[PDB]
Amino acid sequence: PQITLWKRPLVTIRIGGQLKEALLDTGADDTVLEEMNLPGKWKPKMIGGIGGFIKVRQYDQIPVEICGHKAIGTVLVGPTPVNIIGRNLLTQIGCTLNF
Amino acid sequence: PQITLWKRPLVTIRIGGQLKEALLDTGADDTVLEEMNLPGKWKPKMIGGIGGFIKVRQYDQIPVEICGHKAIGTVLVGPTPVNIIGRNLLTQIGCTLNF
Ligand SMILES: CC(C)(C)OC(=O)N[C@@H](Cc1ccccc1)[C@@H](O)C[N@@+](C)(Cc1ccccc1)NC(=O)c1ccccc1
Repeated sequence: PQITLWKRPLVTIRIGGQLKEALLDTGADDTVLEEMNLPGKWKPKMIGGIGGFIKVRQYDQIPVEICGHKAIGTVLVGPTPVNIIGRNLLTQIGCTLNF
Repeated sequence: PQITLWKRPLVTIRIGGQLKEALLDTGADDTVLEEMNLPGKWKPKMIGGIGGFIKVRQYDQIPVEICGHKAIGTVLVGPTPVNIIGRNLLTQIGCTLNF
């Protein structure tokens, strides 16, 4: 992976057998994804972003594929503009910032 | 830099004669700074994201120094809890995502 920023950093992910588009977003601590149905038990959570508070469903230990790299972790699902991959998963697959 | 993501990617920036800390953010299109007074003319704007929309003022042709590097361009000022360096400035300093 070398990704330059004249365009948004948008990738494909695979989750639950599904194919979605997501954004690699170094200023997000966490990963937040649009409304979907995922297996298992979930915890409610409120998260604050710059324009206010949103409400979320926490799922733990979920397998995702990002660009051919496999990861296992927490995913929050809720009312976000785009799909967001945050630092929790970016670190799993080996991502860094460079200059 | 090489910059890893175990924590938040905070750098030092200088604007005016001011010393600030700010986030390197590949998820941001634009550069969003905290409340300050700047030389020049500006226009208002509505920008949105997690939680909703804020109101902002657009300045053009601002010089900023970020980690030792010169950039020049557009900053948006308004009530953010955090200073974010977006892709408009990030490209000027040679910044890349790797993988
Ligand atoms: C999702 C969460 C809460 C984990 O992180 C963010 O929302 N991160 C912000 C930056 C930030 C950092 C620390 C505390 C609070 C906020 C951004 O990385 C999110 N981002 C880029 C999302 C986005 C992406 C594409 C288009 C729209 C929104 N920016 C914003 O949500 C945002 C909102 C209002 C104004 C400026 C930026």
